[PDB]
Amino acid sequence: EDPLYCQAIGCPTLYSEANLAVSKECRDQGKLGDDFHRCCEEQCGSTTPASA
Repeated sequence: EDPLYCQAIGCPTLYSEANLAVSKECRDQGKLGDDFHRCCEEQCGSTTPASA
């Protein structure tokens, strides 16, 4: 009916090709609750290379 995908501040916009890959990972985890924010900010888009 209505596909639930991410639309966060930095991360790719809702109807972009890169969004389907990152938003589908967060949609599969859980269902409807907390996940989406911490999974769309943790898996956002362009990650910076840094070994902590």
